[PDB]
Amino acid sequence: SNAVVLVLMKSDEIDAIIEDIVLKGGKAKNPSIVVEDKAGFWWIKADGAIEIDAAEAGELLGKPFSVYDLLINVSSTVGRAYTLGTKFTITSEL
Repeated sequence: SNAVVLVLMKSDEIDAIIEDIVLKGGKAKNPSIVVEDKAGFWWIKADGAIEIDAAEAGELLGKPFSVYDLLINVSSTVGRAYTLGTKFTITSEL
């Protein structure tokens, strides 16, 4: 039902940034966003439109990382993920 989640493979640093970056950000237009962290798994869940990228994975291995990383981390693609050459995004309604 609309509900959509964003899932990454980071964690740790997120609960910190999700908090100072999303806690409030997901508190304005966002009704209430959850923040999951699994030692190398940044799983966040929102009820609108969440953003996500893969460039970082490139600075890490610097190869298909853009996607090989989005594919392994976007596993929670639920509402698919519109890509943007360098960054993609997962949402629900059009």
